[PDB]
Amino acid sequence: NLYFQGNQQVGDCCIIRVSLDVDNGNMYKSILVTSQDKAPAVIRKAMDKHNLEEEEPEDYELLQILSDDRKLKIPENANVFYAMNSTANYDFVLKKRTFGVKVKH
Amino acid sequence: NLYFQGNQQVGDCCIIRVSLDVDNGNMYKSILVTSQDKAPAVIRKAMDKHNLEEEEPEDYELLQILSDDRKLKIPENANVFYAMNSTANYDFVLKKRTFKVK
Repeated sequence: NLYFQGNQQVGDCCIIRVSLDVDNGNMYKSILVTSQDKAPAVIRKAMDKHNLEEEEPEDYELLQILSDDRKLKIPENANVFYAMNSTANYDFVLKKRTFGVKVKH
Repeated sequence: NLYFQGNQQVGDCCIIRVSLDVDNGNMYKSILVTSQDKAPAVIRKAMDKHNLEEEEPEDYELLQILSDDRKLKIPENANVFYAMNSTANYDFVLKKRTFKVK
């Protein structure tokens, strides 16, 4: 079996696939998303599976892969189970943000 | 001596310091900027010194560090010697660029 983690005793949930660009490609790990889960709880689970223990969830974002050219950003503190496109591919990318500095463009 | 590279035979230049976030910190390397160098040529020199040979200059950008909370983005194909703030610190950061997100 695959091992998963969740902070819910009972109810609806889904298994998604979370990608990370590593070793000149993309490694996908399966992640449990409970109906109550917001983006940071899902990011921590994905980081644990991708062995990013010394890193922080605040430095990453979750984007649902709609197609090869389209991505859907999951807001920083949105409920994943409802913000995601439930009829589209349950494939996501864990992306490091490019961030308290004023940048003159 | 420090070693540098440049595609100019004669004329004015400046030595800038280019930072890369690596090994829980920021390593700075000194980079030669000739009066004729545009951002891609400077980025390639910074990448060589920071050992990013397997990476591409199109994936990075230069930002001049004006202060701890102020930065000046050098446009992708701007002449660095002229786009930079000439009176500010010649300290820069080599940063991975941010890229159809709905």
